[PDB]
Amino acid sequence: GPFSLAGRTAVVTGAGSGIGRAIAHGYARAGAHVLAWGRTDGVKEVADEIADGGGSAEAVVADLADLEGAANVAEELAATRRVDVLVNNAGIIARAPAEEVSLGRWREVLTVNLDAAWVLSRSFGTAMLAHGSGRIVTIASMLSFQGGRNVAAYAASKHAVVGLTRALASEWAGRGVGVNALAPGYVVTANTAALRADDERAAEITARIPAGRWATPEDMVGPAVFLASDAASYVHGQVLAVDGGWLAS
Amino acid sequence: GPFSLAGRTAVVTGAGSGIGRAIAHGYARAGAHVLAWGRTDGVKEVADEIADGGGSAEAVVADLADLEGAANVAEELAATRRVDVLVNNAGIIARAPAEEVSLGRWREVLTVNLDAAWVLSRSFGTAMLAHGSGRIVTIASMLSFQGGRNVAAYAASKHAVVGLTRALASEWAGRGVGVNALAPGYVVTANTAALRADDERAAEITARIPAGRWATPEDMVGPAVFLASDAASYVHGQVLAVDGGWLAS
Amino acid sequence: GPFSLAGRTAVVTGAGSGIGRAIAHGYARAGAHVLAWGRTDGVKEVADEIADGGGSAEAVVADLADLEGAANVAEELAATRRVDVLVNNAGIIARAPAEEVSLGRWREVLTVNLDAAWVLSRSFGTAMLAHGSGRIVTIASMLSFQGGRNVAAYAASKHAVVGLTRALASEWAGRGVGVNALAPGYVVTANTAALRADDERAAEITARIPAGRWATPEDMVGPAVFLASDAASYVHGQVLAVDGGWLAS
Amino acid sequence: GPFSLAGRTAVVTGAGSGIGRAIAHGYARAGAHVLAWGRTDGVKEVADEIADGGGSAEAVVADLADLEGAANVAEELAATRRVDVLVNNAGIIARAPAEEVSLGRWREVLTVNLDAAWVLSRSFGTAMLAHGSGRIVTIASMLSFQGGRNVAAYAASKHAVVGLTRALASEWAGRGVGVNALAPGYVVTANTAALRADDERAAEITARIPAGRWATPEDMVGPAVFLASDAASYVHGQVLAVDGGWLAS
Ligand SMILES: NC(=O)c1ccc[n+]([C@@H]2O[C@H](COP(=O)([O-])OP(=O)(O)OC[C@H]3O[C@@H](n4cnc5c(N)ncnc54)[C@H](OP(=O)(O)O)[C@@H]3O)[C@@H](O)[C@H]2O)c1
Ligand SMILES: NC(=O)c1ccc[n+]([C@@H]2O[C@H](COP(=O)([O-])OP(=O)(O)OC[C@H]3O[C@@H](n4cnc5c(N)ncnc54)[C@H](OP(=O)(O)O)[C@@H]3O)[C@@H](O)[C@H]2O)c1
Ligand SMILES: NC(=O)c1ccc[n+]([C@@H]2O[C@H](COP(=O)([O-])OP(=O)(O)OC[C@H]3O[C@@H](n4cnc5c(N)ncnc54)[C@H](OP(=O)(O)O)[C@@H]3O)[C@@H](O)[C@H]2O)c1
Ligand SMILES: NC(=O)c1ccc[n+]([C@@H]2O[C@H](COP(=O)([O-])OP(=O)(O)OC[C@H]3O[C@@H](n4cnc5c(N)ncnc54)[C@H](OP(=O)(O)O)[C@@H]3O)[C@@H](O)[C@H]2O)c1
Repeated sequence: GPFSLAGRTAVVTGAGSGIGRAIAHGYARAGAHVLAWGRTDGVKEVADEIADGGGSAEAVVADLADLEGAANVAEELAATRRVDVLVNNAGIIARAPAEEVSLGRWREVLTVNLDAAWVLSRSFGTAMLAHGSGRIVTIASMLSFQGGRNVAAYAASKHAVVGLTRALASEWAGRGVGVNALAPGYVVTANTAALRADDERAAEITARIPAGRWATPEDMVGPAVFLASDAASYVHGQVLAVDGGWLAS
Repeated sequence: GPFSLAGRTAVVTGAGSGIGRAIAHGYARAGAHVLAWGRTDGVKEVADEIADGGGSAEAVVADLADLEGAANVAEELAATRRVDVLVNNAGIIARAPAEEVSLGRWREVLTVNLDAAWVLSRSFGTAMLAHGSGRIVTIASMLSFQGGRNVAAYAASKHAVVGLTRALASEWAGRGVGVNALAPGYVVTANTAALRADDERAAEITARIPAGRWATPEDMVGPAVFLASDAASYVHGQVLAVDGGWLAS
Repeated sequence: GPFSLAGRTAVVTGAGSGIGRAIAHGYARAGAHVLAWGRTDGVKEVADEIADGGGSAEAVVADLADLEGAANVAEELAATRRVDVLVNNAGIIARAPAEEVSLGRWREVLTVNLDAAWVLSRSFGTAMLAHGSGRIVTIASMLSFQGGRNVAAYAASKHAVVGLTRALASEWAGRGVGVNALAPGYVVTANTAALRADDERAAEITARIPAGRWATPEDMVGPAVFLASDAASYVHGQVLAVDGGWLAS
Repeated sequence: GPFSLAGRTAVVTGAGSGIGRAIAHGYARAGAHVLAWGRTDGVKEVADEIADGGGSAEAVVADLADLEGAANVAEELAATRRVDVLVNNAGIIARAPAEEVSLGRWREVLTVNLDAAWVLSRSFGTAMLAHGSGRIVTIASMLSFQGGRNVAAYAASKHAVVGLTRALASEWAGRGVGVNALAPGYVVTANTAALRADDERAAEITARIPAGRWATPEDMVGPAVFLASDAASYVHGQVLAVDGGWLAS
């Protein structure tokens, strides 16, 4: 089908839990061979889950905070395999008023959210250019469009990956590489645990989401498959928000 | 299926040619019963094509420039059927320097591009609210985001339908009606024949499109099906550009 | 100075009260001769206020709901005077759930908010093109970017004037006519009386505005003068939001 | 005066040439005491120009590529003065296809364009919060909104500073610190010399600019003064494009 990922090989970062894990499973169900990339061996679980369900997968363990090491691993893979799809999902958020953010903490967020996404995009994207086709989907955020509260480095980094998306689409679309972003709204995962623990804040958020409910990681799967599939072949340099109407509120 | 329209009934306006015709066909292939709505009997041919192609379709003939008439037809269809999906595709464009635009010509563009989309959205949308479920997809444009040249009324109308998309999503998402837009880039259709008449203007446009080619109507089908399907159930109030990277250039 | 409007003649619509009245006064203080355009004779008051303060002004009474009449008046003026600046401020908002909006009420909002702005822009803009310079500033809205609640026609119309702004800037910037928009956030005026009367809604809004306070009409003056002045001579087709940070929240 | 900077102290980075130099001068003319911050002693010349031009200015020499050093300098200046305005203008650009971009070159761009703006904003901003008042204006770019060509790191960095602008505005507006950005279009400066080296590339750009001309650094001054003045006191979290209509084309 036009929505099929049969015959593709997809790398999905931060595949150990949350949105990444759901996308890894979803891609496998869609027919892709999945490289689940994670920071710890716990991603081997996911690879096993996929296998035990009839799917095709394997684990990659490499800490994206280590850019040099990440680049080595990605280049190895890009050369060793025909990777058709990259999903830049790994990300971290640090909540603290701007005045209190140390340079170290600012850089830590930017390293994983932006720099690593760049390193992987460059590595796998360069091989995609050589094969005449590929897709790269980066997980963005509501904070790719808005400032939020107490997450300045996060907001900067999430705006940044949208710039990276547009730049790479501009340069690479004509050579068969489709680069886009998927911006989740408010999703029930570990990254929002502290947020949801604040009853008042969580109620404020919920009241504002037009759909009236937070997302599950599964809500991100349909759109992630779409963006990696033939069905999105003329879609380039876009950010598709999956946010229950948040950006319209 | 996550991307299936099996069991749905869809109304597609401007279904007689170009983008609407392609969407009508694609929706039928995805399992929808299609009500092909057009201004002339030409749309009966489309329903017939879909028919002996193995699909399910009927034709609706009604001039969207007649809003009172359009409302009557939409309301009756909404009351005698269960219409799950509406695609607002009918649109016209008038090219002329803004200084030369008569009020009548301004009005003619807004009536079809904006007012008619409103009347149909209100009519089918009201019934969707009662059924607890539905999707509305409006065909926007690059000129929903930029000014272009010699198309002031068109740009105004295409920004306006994005505003409408956002307003209805904000109001209706929480009641199960998913309202979104699809913004085509430059597409080979009767609507751009006058534009492409000038080979130099055409090539100038192509040079600017990152993908290096104009779209065909078929390029709009995958995204149109996605936005009407279960895979997009948390997508609300969004404008998905299908534009070969234009907006990123 | 670069921020001076000395020697200019400015038309300001909806100048009888609120944002328009404050802009009329502000422009006069900046040195412009002001044509205060209103729906009723109450705008003669404003013209008198300006005069009694040492400024230069006069009243224009013409109901913008009457497009034909508006066009006659604007064309008369455009030919009779050297109008350097037009501020399209007149506007109406009608709050009601979308399902309940009649076609008549939809059209009423679009007529004043969009059609009239177009008629005046075309009339005065055409004369500006002939004189080799001019500015047009249209009052937009937060609902030029977002859907809001219970104001679908308003949102459509306010998105639309942003399209009109971009289109006219695209066509006319090179011939000396600077066309831009000013998008107010939440302002204490008659148009928000019903909103502010709802204690809970008003508190919701206030909590969301980062600056922590609603705007006064006076908050719009500095930006309106800026956009009409030599200081903004390379600013074209932009929407400057004056919103206390609303769009960043 | 609504547009006066009389009695203010302003720090302008990259003040040695181009846009920064022009802003330094314009701020001085508007009555500000200017701290012209540059990487080399060249900026002492600027302070001297301002001086015998009748203005008030000092020079600060500090390489923004050295973030630990930049932080020390900014913190000391913030503690020993009352700095009312910060203009983050220092920026660099590196042109090269993304496939050819080394991690070091990527980092060099982000360090100056993003990280340094962060360090200074945090340093001066913290003191502004304590004084209950301040303005921060960051120089963004067209590539804060589009991908451009052969400038992936630059586009990422310029989107990022918009994210930062929005985050700080969201957090700080309610405490009297107005944080905004100014996005120049194509400007005749050393930063675009390599671009303009090719007369055909230059003319191609000009053809696309609605205003029909590239900007000069002086085109940025009026908007820069506006954003730092009382006239913009309700403007928060905004990016004002000064681009001859580029973004509308
Ligand atoms: N949840 C939301 O509402 C929301 C909204 C907007 C955007 N997003 C984005 O969506 C993405 C998915 O995250 P999530 O929501 O699903 O939260 P999550 O599952 O709880 O955590 C995200 C994943 O990133 C991984 N990761 C972090 N640093 C890594 C590193 N240096 N190397 C390799 N992997 C690393 C985590 O693995 P480890 O735990 O082992 O470190 C984890 O698997 C993130 O980029 C996030 O920013 C989420
Ligand atoms: N082509 C592009 O590059 C582009 C870009 C952005 C958006 N769009 C939009 O895509 C949509 C489809 O246009 P198209 O490109 O596919 O060209 P098209 O082949 O001419 O499609 C437009 C259709 O609208 C129908 N229509 C016009 N007025 C009508 C009315 N009063 N009542 C009922 N139907 C009416 C036309 O039917 P009749 O032939 O009988 O009049 C025609 O079938 C439009 O909204 C258009 O604005 C196109
Ligand atoms: N207040 C906000 O928060 C906000 C936010 C976004 C945008 N805006 C826009 O800012 C603009 C200013 O309005 P406002 O806030 O200052 O409210 P307002 O002063 O209470 O009312 C606006 C003005 O529009 C005039 N007007 C309406 N219809 C007219 C017509 N057919 N012909 C001539 N004049 C007409 C009104 O005059 P009459 O009363 O005599 O009819 C009135 O003077 C509006 O376009 C509004 O949409 C306001
Ligand atoms: N020109 C355009 O079309 C355009 C468009 C959008 C944005 N911008 C932005 O406008 C700003 C100004 O650039 P410009 O156009 O005026 O060209 P410019 O004349 O080269 O200005 C850039 C300045 O940044 C300074 N700088 C670079 N690295 C520095 C460092 N590590 N520490 C301290 N200062 C440093 C440079 O000083 P040195 O000479 O000593 O290195 C230079 O004076 C930049 O942010 C730029 O990205 C320009």
